Amino acid sequence: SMPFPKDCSQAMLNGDTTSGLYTIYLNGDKAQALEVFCDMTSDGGGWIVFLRRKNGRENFYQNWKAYAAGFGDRREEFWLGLDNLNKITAQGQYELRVDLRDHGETAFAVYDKFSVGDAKTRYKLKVEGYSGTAGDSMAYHNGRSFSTFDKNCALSYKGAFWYRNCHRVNLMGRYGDNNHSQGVNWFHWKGHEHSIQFAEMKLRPSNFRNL
Repeated sequence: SMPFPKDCSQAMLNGDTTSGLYTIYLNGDKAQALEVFCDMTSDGGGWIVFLRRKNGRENFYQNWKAYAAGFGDRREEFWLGLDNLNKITAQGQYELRVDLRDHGETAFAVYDKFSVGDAKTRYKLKVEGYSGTAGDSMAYHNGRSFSTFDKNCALSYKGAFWYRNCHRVNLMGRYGDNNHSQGVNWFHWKGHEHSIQFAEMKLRPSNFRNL
């Protein structure tokens, strides 16, 4: 086992194959512990989950400081925090996976390269290298800074995202809201008038697949 694993791939390689809560250590530094939910089962496991939608119990219409820091219950609905995502994606080359489920149907999207910039970039999104079945709805958002109501698409739709004008992905939107563009949307799978019941975003090293 590795003593201060820096992501869920190094915690899974430590022999922990059950999904749940794990401690990771940013930059492998024992003074930078972060509790994360690891998905150890999807496509070989080793994923840090950073967004979960599943029941509408948590409020995702939150401000900049909340999106920077993280909020929620990591075993249920939560957002890991943009500062954490920047620090994790700075450790090496990471891939993004999105898992979606709605009324028994499932879809996914993977991006071979995924990073989140620092606060001076307003947590700029980078995604490249799509594969999947949900449709490449993140391409529209590539390169964009993050936006909240207090830093307007986030106000108009009462969510938060790397908005453009405004979105094809809205996974921090209003739970269960099928009004156009208001809900948990992945446009190229279910459009703008269907809020998705279950969604997770997660990341792991891109070289995991053959490490």
